[PDB]
Amino acid sequence: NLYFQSMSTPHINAPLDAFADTILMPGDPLRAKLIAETYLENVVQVTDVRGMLGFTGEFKGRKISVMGHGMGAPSASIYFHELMTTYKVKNFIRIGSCGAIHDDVKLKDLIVAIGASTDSKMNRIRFKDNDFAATANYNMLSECVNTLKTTDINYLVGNVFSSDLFYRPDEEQYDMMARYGILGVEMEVNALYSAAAENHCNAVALCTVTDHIKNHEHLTADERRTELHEMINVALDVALKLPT
Amino acid sequence: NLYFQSMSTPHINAPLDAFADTILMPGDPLRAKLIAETYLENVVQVTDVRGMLGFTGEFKGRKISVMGHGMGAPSASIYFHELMTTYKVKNFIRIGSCGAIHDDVKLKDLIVAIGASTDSKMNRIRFKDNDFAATANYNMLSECVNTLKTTDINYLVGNVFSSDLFYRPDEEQYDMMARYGILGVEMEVNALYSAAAENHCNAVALCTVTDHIKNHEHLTADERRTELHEMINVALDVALKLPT
Amino acid sequence: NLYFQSMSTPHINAPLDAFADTILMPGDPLRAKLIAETYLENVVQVTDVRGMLGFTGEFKGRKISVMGHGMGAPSASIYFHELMTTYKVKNFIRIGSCGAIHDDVKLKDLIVAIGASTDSKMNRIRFKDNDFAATANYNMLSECVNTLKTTDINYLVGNVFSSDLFYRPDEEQYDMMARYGILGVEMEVNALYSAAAENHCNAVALCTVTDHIKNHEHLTADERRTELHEMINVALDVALKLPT
Amino acid sequence: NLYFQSMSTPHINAPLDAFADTILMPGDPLRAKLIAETYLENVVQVTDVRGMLGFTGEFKGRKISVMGHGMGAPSASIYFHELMTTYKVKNFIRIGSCGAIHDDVKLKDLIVAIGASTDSKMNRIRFKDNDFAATANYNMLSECVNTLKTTDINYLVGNVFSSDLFYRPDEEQYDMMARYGILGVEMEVNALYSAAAENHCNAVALCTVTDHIKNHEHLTADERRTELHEMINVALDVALKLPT
Amino acid sequence: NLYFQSMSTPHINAPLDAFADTILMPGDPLRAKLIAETYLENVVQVTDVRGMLGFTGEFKGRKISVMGHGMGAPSASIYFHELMTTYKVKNFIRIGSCGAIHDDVKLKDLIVAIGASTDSKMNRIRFKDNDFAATANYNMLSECVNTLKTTDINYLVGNVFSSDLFYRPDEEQYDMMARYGILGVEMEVNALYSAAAENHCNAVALCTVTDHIKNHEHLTADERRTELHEMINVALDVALKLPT
Amino acid sequence: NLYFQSMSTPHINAPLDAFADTILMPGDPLRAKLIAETYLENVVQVTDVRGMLGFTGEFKGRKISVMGHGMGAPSASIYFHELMTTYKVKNFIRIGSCGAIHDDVKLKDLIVAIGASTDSKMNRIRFKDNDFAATANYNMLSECVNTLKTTDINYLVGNVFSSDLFYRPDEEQYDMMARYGILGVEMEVNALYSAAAENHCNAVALCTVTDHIKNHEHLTADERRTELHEMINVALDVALKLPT
Repeated sequence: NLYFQSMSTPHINAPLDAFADTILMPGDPLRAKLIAETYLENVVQVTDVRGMLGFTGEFKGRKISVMGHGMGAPSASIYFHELMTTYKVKNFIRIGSCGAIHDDVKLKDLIVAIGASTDSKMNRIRFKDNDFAATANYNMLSECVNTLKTTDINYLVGNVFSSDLFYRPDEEQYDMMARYGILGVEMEVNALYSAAAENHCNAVALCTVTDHIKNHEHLTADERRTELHEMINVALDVALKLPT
Repeated sequence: NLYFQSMSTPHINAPLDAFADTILMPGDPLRAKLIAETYLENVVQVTDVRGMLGFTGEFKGRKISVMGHGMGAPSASIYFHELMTTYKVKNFIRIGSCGAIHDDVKLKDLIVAIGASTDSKMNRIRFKDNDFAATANYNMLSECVNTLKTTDINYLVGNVFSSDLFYRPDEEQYDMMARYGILGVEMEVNALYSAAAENHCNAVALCTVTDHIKNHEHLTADERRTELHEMINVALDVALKLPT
Repeated sequence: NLYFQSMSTPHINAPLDAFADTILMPGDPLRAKLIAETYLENVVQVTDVRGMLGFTGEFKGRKISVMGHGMGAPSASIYFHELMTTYKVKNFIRIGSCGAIHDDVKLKDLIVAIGASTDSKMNRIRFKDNDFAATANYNMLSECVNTLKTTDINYLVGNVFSSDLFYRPDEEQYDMMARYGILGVEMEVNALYSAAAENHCNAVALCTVTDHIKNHEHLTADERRTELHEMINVALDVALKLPT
Repeated sequence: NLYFQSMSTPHINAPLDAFADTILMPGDPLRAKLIAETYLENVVQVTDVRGMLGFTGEFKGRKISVMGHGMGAPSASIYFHELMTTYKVKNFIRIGSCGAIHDDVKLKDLIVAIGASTDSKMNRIRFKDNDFAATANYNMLSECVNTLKTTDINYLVGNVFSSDLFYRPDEEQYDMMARYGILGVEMEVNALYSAAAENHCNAVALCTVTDHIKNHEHLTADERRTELHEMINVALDVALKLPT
Repeated sequence: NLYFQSMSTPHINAPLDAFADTILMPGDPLRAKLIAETYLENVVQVTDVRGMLGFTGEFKGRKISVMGHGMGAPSASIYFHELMTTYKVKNFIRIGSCGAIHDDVKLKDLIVAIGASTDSKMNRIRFKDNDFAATANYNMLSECVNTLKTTDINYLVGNVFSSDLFYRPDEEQYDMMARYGILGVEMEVNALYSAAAENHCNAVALCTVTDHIKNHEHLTADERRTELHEMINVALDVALKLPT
Repeated sequence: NLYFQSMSTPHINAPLDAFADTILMPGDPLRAKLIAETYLENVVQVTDVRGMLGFTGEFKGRKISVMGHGMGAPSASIYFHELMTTYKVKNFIRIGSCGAIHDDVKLKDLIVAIGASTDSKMNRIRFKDNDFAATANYNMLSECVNTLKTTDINYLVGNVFSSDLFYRPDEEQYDMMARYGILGVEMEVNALYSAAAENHCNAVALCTVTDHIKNHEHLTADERRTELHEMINVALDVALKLPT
């Protein structure tokens, strides 16, 4: 069975057995490396195509993977597709950052995304120009909240907006987003939840409020480190509670 | 203060104080009447404009309202808007029915809707042609699941599709919906969740699988009665657990 | 032939023979009841599912039906579909109300709708995203005008706008509608004319200007009663002139 | 007042007073010439920019104009705009041809267009992506039918589809058009009715069924001449009945 | 072979052999006539249906055709389709005019169109609602620039915007066009480049800046004559360099 | 001037002076590194945020940069925006790969992209839902062709399709693309050309045909190396010919 022994994907160079059932994914592959090296035991780097580093190790006796997805729906969707099909990964926790768009949401809040609005056309293309509701797996959402209830993290459970556009002419659309309940803006949650729906996989996303777009305030580099730690402690706790 | 003493809305003829903080809404105003008369104590019919009956009574010492919303997003949205603004209702439980579109979903399953896809243009109009994620309030979603865990009801927590179209030429779009995880098809959940987002209100929807569109099977009238009872016992239990 | 003897639809509980060839439909089922009880002889209530009351009686020796369609295109379309197929009703007169959007249109004007613009996606879905022209049956339109010429009613023959949205943030879109000739705004005319086109049925709509959105003026309750009477006298006169 | 004495438009080189209140417009400027020279007395050619010939003469003591509009909505709209503004023409009769798309419509039928569907984006651009109902002036529509009732012409009063596309890969969309009541396909009626709505002008369109797209049959050249004559006799009769 | 001996198209009445391999097309058929009569030897008028004049003659020993395409994408597309199929014309040079929308572009500049944006729906209809890039044939583009380098003409190589709308309410969209690099506005370049893509034909467009929409300035009639001459000298030079 | 001395962007950690006027960008940052280390002299790695490596060095006495842009329009657009604004880079050569969709295009062909179609919504969002023509800078396009004419590379100058979707259900849309002249499919050319239009920058893209989607054939790893070398020799030759 050489064809299968040597099987990989165009964007991942891991052998087929290399990933855990559960994966944590930030956008930044260097953050994936920092996470794996800091929190996991017996770590192996399993993929590095295009510098998109992925790792598998153990946490408290459970196999866990960590890998970058890159920026934006089209990049993220490629890795989600390949992981959910070829590599048979089941559970996905996006560990992200977002920008707040209203003073009621504060720097250092942790958003647990029930759903994700978007300005991508990808779902319209696949879904006959209907509005696709991109939502989290309930069990993973609930596990996140149950872990968070045991912490001092200020968290919010609601919707994000996943945009193709990092740069925009002005803040007018941001005010409209806030009017209709959007808690923060980022780029890959809608893609994760949509890919998970297609592939019968389970997904949730945590997004630290690292920047306040409306208030023009930003966490320091050190503050980002602190809040990353809070989010990873939560994510790993959730991973440990998922069935095997 | 006569103007306020006599205030009402064009589609609701209740005085301003007439509703509870929490309302159960089926599509059918006669079902609202059956529910109020069966389950509530000290019931008052508070509105009847256009035959769209609404009621307020008590259950286990808590004030509860029950009212019909009619069929389809544009009808339902009118009542949601008026209730969430003028009448200051906070919490909404849609108590609905849906059609299943895949053999994995069974007649008598109870769908707890995390989100709702749609084919309405209403959100595109209000949201600059972006994709609006219409999702449930987490706390109400979780309370539903926590109540359901104490029962023998077969329930599923996932997405519905809210269509403007009851009648369609064929089942092709239904197969696409199922491919991407849609559990059932109905008409008003997306509108409820979208109105709740606009108005900072809290909403969830329960939908009994009363019909299987793909399998061509249907609950009997008596079976519908049975499953209605299961859903109302759950909804009232959730209402009692909500803050006051 | 028991299956046919007992045939009905999910939203109408009338036997198959219960309706006339010609039906008058307001949105409000209680208005349908008022009309039937006031103007028709030998009246039978033939349907009451969801409180959506329908009636059949006689006027000047001709069988006439009257029934509510509910609010908005998706609700109205369901009843139109079921009436035009299962119950084989041929001729439809929507007897409605609308809001004016320019001072040239006056309270108490009666709009005879040649056509209906819309913001619904329903026609785009069925019509390959083309612009569907939703227009009246000429013979019924002409009969309306020929009856109206024998009265003192101030009437206008032109276009309405059928919206999914009763509530809007501001009057900007209303000014655009008026710029391009829209005479009034309501919710179900486009659906009626589109269903009639699909089903080879004949339709027209009369809409009393009961409210002036731009001028912020409204008919009194008594004035609404008066203008209803004028519209029903016209509609019944038209029904009597239609072929049998 | 030299600026006004010499005023014209970029696509019409007539002095400002040169047109009648009522204009007949075919697509083909050579047909406009044939019509003017055959039917009108005291004819003057008033414009010839780009070969788009226009004429003014008298019929039975009334001033009448005749001018080509060219092919397609963007060409036709330019001439309609300039005529309805600068030259203050009030009444417009498009005298056109169309292709039938169902065996129920016959070669030599004359379609009187109540409305016109389309695949142009022009109205969506001007009308906030709503569906604009492009319909005829009722009085002109009724005058057409009243004249036609005095003839042996087989006529139909209903909807046309105005397409940007003369050439299409196959007849699939044509079958959809017929399913929803479209009587014939042409290119400029929607533009005429939309321009007339914008400019408070009065318009109607007559379209001879000269070709049957579905049946693959075509009028001979001589037959086209015959049916042109029938349509012009009707159009001129209608023009004479319009107020001055 | 009488059927082929007598073959023509509904909008062109030329025999099948009547056109050259290379055609120059302005919008205005009278300009086509002026060009043919001024520059070509041994000229024959080969078509005149609807006044849309076309000609074939010789320039410096090469056969060249010249013909009008009319105004707007739907008119132009018909002639392009018929020429590129039935009449087997290979090379197309649109010789047009455009309006400038920014002070950096000057009256008398000659725009060589690499590409053409648009507001037509025609490509969306044919191309599954994707964005079709309508671009020039490289070899013809390069030949244009190589000829222009030998002149004193101020030329620019970039993008035009082909609109269905000659008349617009204001200049807001024009400022957006300029923000994103559009050099001038006209109506038929996108259609030419799209038809050429469909039919494996080779196309380029030259557009004289005859009007400055933003600056409100216009070439005189005599100046238009001068710049026409410059453009035709360039176009004919390019035609002579194309393979046979 | 410390604020400017220390200025950088959220996705690039280079000092402001670190880039050349001209940059070569593949998707893969490891390919950028291979290119810089193989072809450039005096190389400095100037940025490495998120592993998105960029470099500046010299080739034949000219400063040249090389940097990865990541996968897909939203990722690529971020780097293009930051380079074209903050870092004042003027000239951009995308050095990419694409998949062919028709047997007429061969493995190892080098496509020089005049334009790029797309299925992204990004341009529709910024451009009022018009069709934006995303095209190359003519001078850079011509320099590419003039260099290629001096080689044995089989090259084609035409259009690519830039998709958000790497994975699709079937090849139906690919056949439509080929019908209308698309030479290959990739993900970032449209974004590059659109960003360059916004920012008055100059761009071109070369895409090696490394895979044939329709024929199901693929270059070997060694063959990819060979064709990369051919493309870089061309790109550097073009960079040397650009003004300073």
